[PDB]
Amino acid sequence: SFNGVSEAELLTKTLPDILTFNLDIVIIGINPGLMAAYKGHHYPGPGNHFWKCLFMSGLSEVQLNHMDDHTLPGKYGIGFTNMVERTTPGSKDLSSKEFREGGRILVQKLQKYQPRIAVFNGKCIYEIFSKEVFGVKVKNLEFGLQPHKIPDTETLCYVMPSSSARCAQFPRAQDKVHYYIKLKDLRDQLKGIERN
DNA sequence: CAGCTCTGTACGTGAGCAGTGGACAGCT
DNA sequence: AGCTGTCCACTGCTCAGTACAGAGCTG
Ligand SMILES: O=c1[nH]cc(CO)c(=O)[nH]1
Repeated sequence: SFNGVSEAELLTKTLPDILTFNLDIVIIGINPGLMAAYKGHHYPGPGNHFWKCLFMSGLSEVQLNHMDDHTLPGKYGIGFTNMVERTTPGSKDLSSKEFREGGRILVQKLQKYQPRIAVFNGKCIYEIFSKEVFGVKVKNLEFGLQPHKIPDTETLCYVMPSSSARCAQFPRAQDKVHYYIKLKDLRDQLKGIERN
């Protein structure tokens, strides 16, 4: 029990999006974990690498935590949402129909607020997104920038290893910070390309 | 064959948990 | 000196996607 709160109550709770217009980066998670539904803030996981990586990469220049997520769009130009809204312990608990439904809601949200870069916090969710939205399944899907903008916009697609610490192939935040740094570089290259 | 899809399986860190016990002050 | 309770350092866990092999297919 999370301070008295049963796991049953948490499964029903949802995590509110934090979206505005003219954002640079929208961090797209998979779906709310237990701690996320409890706190009502994005990536509150004590082990989760998201915030540490936001700092080590200098995307935030100050060590923030989940409580500051609502202050991100104004200050740092970063917004939050997920592929699937339903709260589950994580990943494998969701169905294919749920993910693709989420993708529809997601691609819809993306072409509304249209940020500069749609950041997929997880390879898995982009595999589903790419196949559904772009009708394309590539043998060797790689991290980083993707060949397709979300339809009818100029929003780019950028994929990173999931900030979850369950990922054994990237054991530490140091092992993931590289993709955040190139995300920051991508952002800067886009701001400059526009300012020209 | 060879390719394609889907399922299951295995894998490293480090934060936080309960349990354990050593240090130690306040007693009698 | 012996007793004893609290405190706390430290223990030994557990647990928060991805790559890939192979099986069941199809071409
Ligand atoms: O990739 C991720 N990691 C963690 C979460 C939530 O805790 C999420 O939604 N997506």
